Amino acid sequence: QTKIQKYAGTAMPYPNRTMTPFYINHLGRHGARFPTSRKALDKVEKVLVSAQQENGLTSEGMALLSMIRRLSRLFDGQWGKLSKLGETEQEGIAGRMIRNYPQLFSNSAKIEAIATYVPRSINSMDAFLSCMIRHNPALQVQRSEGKQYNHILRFFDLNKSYVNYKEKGDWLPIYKAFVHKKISPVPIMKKFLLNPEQYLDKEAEEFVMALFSVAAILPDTSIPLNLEDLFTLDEWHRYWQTQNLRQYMSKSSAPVGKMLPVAIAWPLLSEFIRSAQEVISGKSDYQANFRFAHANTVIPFVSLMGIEKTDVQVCRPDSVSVYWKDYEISPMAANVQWLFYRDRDQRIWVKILLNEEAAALPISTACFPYYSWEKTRIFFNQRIEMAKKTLSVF
Amino acid sequence: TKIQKYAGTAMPYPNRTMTPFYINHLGRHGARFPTSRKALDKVEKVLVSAQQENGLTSEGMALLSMIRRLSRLFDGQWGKLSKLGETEQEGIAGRMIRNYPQLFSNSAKIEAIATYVPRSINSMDAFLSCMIRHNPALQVQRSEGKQYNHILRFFDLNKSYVNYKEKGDWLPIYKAFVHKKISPVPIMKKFLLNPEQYLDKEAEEFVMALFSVAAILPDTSIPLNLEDLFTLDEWHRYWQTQNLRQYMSKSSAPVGKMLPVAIAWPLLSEFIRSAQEVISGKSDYQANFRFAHANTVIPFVSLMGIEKTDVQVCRPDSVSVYWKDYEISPMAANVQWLFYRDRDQRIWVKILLNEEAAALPISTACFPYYSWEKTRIFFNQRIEMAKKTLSVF
Ligand SMILES: O=P(O)(O)O[C@@H]1[C@@H](OP(=O)(O)O)[C@H](OP(=O)(O)O)[C@@H](O)[C@@H](OP(=O)(O)O)[C@H]1OP(=O)(O)O
Ligand SMILES: O=P(O)(O)O[C@@H]1[C@@H](OP(=O)(O)O)[C@H](OP(=O)(O)O)[C@@H](O)[C@@H](OP(=O)(O)O)[C@H]1OP(=O)(O)O
Ligand SMILES: O=P(O)(O)O[C@@H]1[C@@H](OP(=O)(O)O)[C@H](OP(=O)(O)O)[C@@H](O)[C@@H](OP(=O)(O)O)[C@H]1OP(=O)(O)O
Repeated sequence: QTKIQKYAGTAMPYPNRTMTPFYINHLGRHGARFPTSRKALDKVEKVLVSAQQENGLTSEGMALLSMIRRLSRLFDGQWGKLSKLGETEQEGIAGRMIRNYPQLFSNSAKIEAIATYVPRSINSMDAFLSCMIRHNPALQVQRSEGKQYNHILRFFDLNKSYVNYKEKGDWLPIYKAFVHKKISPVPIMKKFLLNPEQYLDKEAEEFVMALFSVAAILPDTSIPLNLEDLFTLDEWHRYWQTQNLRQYMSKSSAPVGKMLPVAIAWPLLSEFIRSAQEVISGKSDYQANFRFAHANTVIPFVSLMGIEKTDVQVCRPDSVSVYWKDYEISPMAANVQWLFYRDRDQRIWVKILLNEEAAALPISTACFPYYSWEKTRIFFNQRIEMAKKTLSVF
Repeated sequence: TKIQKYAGTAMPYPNRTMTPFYINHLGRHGARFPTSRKALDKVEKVLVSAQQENGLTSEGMALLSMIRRLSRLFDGQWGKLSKLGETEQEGIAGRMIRNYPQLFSNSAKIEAIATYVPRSINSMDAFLSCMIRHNPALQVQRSEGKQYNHILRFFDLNKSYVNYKEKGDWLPIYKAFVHKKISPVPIMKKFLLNPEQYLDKEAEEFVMALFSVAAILPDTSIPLNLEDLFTLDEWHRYWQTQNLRQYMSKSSAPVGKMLPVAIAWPLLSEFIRSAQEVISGKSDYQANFRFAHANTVIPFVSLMGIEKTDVQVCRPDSVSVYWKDYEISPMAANVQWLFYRDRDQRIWVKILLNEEAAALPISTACFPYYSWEKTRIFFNQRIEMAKKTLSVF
């Protein structure tokens, strides 16, 4: 996975991943998608279509105005859709799971899927379920979607306090200062604009952030276009750093968020344990529980489990880039899997996969990546209570 | 450079470019000459036998000559700290002076200990001379010898550990990993004619010996490369075997039942003590330094539980993914605890491994800065975990 791929952050595409378990517990962000709003593509368009009128585009400028006009037609009626690469990212995840754990899904295995009400959550579910059903049509499948799992998969919109922190919160003054410190527009304008001076300093940054925006998502759409040549590997690096810091402060352990963005996910960590505990006892015959949602679900959820490095509390804004990497945690199609195993002697082992790679918890095990479930369920129970007590503050 | 990392614990120290009141340090000595003529001897005898039999390739002969010259260049040098060794210490020292000059200012007192092995006495000397160069007013105490065996050479004093290290149950595991990972005849096709006449046992002993020679040459300051003797895939495969061996006999592999790690608690206990004394006012050192060996740093780091450096990996083919000896014990590998005293007078501590902030499985709100109380408590827990481990042996 290349540096420029990584600098896409949460817009990065899901990377390459070319005994038996008895239960699998899963949460997945939808795969590669289209841009969700024409906001960025329009700021770019109206600036460039201004300069052209005034006869003030560079040659590369008309180049960019071309593509942009193209991408406008290629994005028509597609806003928010999951992309063909998303369909593929999900079929691969599920395909791999089925090759890895065939016994788990053989015969009349019962599985269960939930998704938010959001069309591309549901298109993910369907992508996932199709592969499984075509590999084994004798699966038993419960499929469901809707506002009802909002408290589980969109808790980040139900918490009045978080909502307020996120809109007019304290991380904002730190993010704006960081953007001005890390991103100089004036070297990027004159690439496309004759006389970039008469553009306001504020509008220049509005334009250059929209431009990074348009470029960064472009690889997730499966369109042959590609605008990474727009920027030097260092512009992409500085830009990534302002967004890695935005994801981190609005959405994870940034000490400015006082743990509030992480705590709001305990309803989901709890359904995760419920789901499992029900299978380990017998109030559920489910081989699997799949859940499809969003980056805003995954990020706080991953931090609340305390998967190593994701819970890090870092006080210097420029250090965060070193210890917290959002393309590590929440690429496109980012997924958490718990795989439960019952060994000879009847003891339970859980293995946690972040994006199909073994995760570490700050609890012991003489059998890594396999942790004792007793230990784990207790550890997570510590985290949940420790989140309810931060939310009590609010 | 991936080739550099595959030297494993022979990889030269990587590139490294408010104020604490105390530094607690432990350093592996710098890049050194090979400590034994044994790999060089094996290689030579095999190619001398080849050429006495007309079994040598063109490149075969060019390796024989190379090997002969190296035997002359290693005469009397076995084990000595190399010029690059002196330098990397000067670096580590230089960088800690500049980052923390208030701590070494005025007549700061610093204490340095080394083990009786000359290469780690020279390492000390190089570190310390830079420190005195920059501030001659430093109060310096410098000692070394068998007196420190209990904390710098514990991998020799434990009777159970030595048995394990020489005939323990990691040996078959290792010997079969090398059998699967290392495929000789593609590597000796380059140096010998009819390389498939060589018995598999001797074929591996020579390719092992010959890797081991090209692994160390970059530490000797001898302007003579040898990575192109092996493809990058042979270096990988070879690194994995050496990485398994180091992990399994020196660190926290299940096969070893934490015994390779437990034997390091005297070192950890004394770190905390030297820090409690400075913190209490009993001592008033600015810094303690200690110069030992990878066999010291490996188990000491794992015993601290620095992140993933003590994973206990069930399956041997997975060890390279989760535990990398070149990240832990490069040449002149080192651990620093820097102690800070904030405005409420609480004591923070930041742990550096090879000069980069390490993570403890405890929690903190101002990472990399851990609460000392929380950290002292956690370490003492490990130290009692290791004592319980050593009472079952
Ligand atoms: O791609 P996602 O769904 O995992 O995260 C989106 C986020 O989506 P949503 O869950 O609030 O509908 C928001 O989308 P909208 O409110 O515009 O519908 C965010 O705005 C969007 O950020 P963006 O509009 O700058 O692309 C999130 O994607 P992100 O987490 O990569 O920033
Ligand atoms: O922190 P690690 O060493 O356990 O994993 C690194 C990875 O290191 P390596 O084992 O290939 O030397 C690479 O490091 P470099 O080749 O840049 O020296 C990866 O690039 C690095 O990803 P990053 O550059 O985005 O930090 C790995 O860290 P990661 O597993 O947290 O992504
Ligand atoms: O390089 P070090 O000193 O930090 O560790 C050595 C180890 O040396 P020592 O601590 O027992 O004196 C052993 O050396 P000797 O008993 O031959 O003096 C090991 O044999 C040596 O391994 P090697 O013979 O394959 O070079 C250790 O270095 P290593 O940790 O890179 O393997």
